[PDB]
Parts: sequence; structure tokens; C-alpha cells
Amino acid sequence: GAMAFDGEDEVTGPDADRARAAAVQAVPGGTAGEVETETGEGAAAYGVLVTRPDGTRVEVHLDRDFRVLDTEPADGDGGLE
Repeated sequence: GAMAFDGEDEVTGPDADRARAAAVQAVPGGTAGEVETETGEGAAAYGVLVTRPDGTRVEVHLDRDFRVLDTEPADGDGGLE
């Protein structure tokens, strides 16, 4: 259909807009936040953080063309030190 490359003007992030807009259409009234660019070299270039009100947070990994690669539940217990 419509390719996710436009550019809403109310955001400060490039991919943060394109991927977020697609996320809103996938999650019914769920928690959606602006996304940041993941590692350039690889398959997943965009990480879309979304959370269902059920208490489940999943990050949608998008490829170079914003095609859904896979969705795994994202937790925050893995620190680094």
C-alpha cells in the first residue's frame, strides 16, 4: 500500500516518525514511542518499541524497507556493568 517514508513535522526523529506511524496502526490504542536507528549493518535497521495495555512490551524489528521481520518481547532486566 502506502510506503512508510513521508515525514511528519511534529517529530524530531527521522525513522522515529515513519516506524512509529506504522506501529500505531498495528497496536489498538497501545503505548507507542519514538524509535531510534539500530545497528546499520544487519537485518534489523529500525526498532519499534510498542506496548500492549495488557502489560506486554514488544519491539518490532524492521528491515531496510520497514517490512516486519519479527516481534520479540522486550524486557529491561538486562543491564550492563
